[PDB]
Amino acid sequence: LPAGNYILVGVDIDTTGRRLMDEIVQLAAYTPTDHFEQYIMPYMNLNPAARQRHQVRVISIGFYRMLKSMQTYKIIKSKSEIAALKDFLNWLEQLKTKAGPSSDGIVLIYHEERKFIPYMILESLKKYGLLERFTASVKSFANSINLAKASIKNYSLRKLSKILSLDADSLFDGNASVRAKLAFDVALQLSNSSSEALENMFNAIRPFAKLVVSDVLELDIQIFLNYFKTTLYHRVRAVKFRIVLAENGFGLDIALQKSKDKAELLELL
Amino acid sequence: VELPAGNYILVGVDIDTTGRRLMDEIVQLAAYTPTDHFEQYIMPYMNLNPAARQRHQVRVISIGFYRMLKSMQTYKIIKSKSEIAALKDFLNWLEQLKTKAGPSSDGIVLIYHEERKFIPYMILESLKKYGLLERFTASVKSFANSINLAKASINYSLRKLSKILSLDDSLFDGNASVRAKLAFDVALQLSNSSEALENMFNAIRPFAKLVVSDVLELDIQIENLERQNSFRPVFLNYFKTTLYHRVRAVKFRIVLAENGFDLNTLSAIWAEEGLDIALQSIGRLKSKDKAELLELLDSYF
Repeated sequence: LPAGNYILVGVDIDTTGRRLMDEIVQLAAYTPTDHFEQYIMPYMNLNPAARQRHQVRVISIGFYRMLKSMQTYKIIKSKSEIAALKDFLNWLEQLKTKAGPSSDGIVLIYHEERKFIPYMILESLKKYGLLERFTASVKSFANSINLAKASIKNYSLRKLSKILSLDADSLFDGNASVRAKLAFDVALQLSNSSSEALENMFNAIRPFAKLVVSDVLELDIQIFLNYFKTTLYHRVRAVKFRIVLAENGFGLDIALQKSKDKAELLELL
Repeated sequence: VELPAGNYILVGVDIDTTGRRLMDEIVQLAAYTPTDHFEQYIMPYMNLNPAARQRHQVRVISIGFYRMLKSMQTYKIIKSKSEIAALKDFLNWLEQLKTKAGPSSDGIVLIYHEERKFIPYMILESLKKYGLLERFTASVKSFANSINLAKASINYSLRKLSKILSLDDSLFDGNASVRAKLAFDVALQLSNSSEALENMFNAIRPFAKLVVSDVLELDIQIENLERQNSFRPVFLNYFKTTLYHRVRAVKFRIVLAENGFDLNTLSAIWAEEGLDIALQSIGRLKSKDKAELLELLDSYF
């Protein structure tokens, strides 16, 4: 990443799962001067692990689906994914505009062990053909988990929070808006240890900064055993079984409703 | 008559939806010509109201936590796509259709058939969501309601016309692909009472609206809807009595809005006692206040 006058924004997302084929439920961004968050209505419902992590679930009142916070048991207002991304893109542009012509874009800062957040956001932008507009405002993604390891993998955003006393019973780390802020605050105090303090932060984040194009490239690349030995009839079907299961993201009988052999072989374990 | 003369391709078109309001979703998109046809089911974010399930014999189910479409005729899962993907499929189909007509063709006229204008508005609003509307107008030049021919040649619903023209059956007219073909064939027969398509075009041309015209109408329909989407009629009696009711009236209209609850949304839920759950999930609404809202919302129906 080349040097210059960049804006720093912490980002994180709540999702229905940890796979690329899963969906975004919340998109959150933070700066000390401005913050953005929007809940998004997903196609699918949240699995048990997703409801546990974000404490949000989809409920149905007949035809009407809605997000409900498990904390307050109240309704979360939400938008479509496309609608929220436009709101996100409009918000990012205001940030760059507010910095003047001198600003050379925005650097999004996230904090996680496995690279996932940037891929999901980019995959959704490439979904609706909004990547070009995004490139105008944002110039790089940068993982901040590296600074922790450098100044101390197995450095959870929750653990660091306790160290710097940023943790609060009032703040739930399952919410993306909290993690976006904590990603920033953690990256702020460690980069240092007002205006001047931020200057130190860019320089500390530069090494781990990656160009958007680099991720878009890494995104594309990221995007029945016993049967293969016996005979041809079995071999063709196993490849069919491996492909069909993989596409759908892999009650057993109901989904299939021939395929019982898959169920018996799936019953086999 | 605003459609200029030219070498246009006639394509019948229709859609399946979760409802009959502009804020609803397209479940299936269908387009027909005698030589080529297009159909694609689309997963909605919400579900289908009982009317939609009844009309199209399609519904959403939940296997585990995944949602997916299901046929109420065959009881088999209906493979579907995202809307943006189905539209990119549509445009490609419309574009290769225009290519096969040579450089002489001046574009495509989409033919739909209905008494209440709806189809063109929905398809445009969907294209608008993704900025695909500019690309759409490269292949398509007009939407045209062919119901006008029926009034002249003989309400005149596409089902009523199917029976009068003996076009009816095994084909279920709750499927968009069927109605697309029927819209096309109805108009073609009436226009004739190569040479066959010339008569068809000459007949629909007077009712063929330019895309721009319908986009302008769409914005008016949207504006009229959002004006029509008010709680003012429900809280009319609150303003006549006193200030106490006046303030609480506005207070109620506010709470509902913060939770994405419109009158059409709440009206729909009652039609499909369910209000209680809808009102219970509302935050910053006190228990005693809820009882009043339910009483008020159960009334007015």
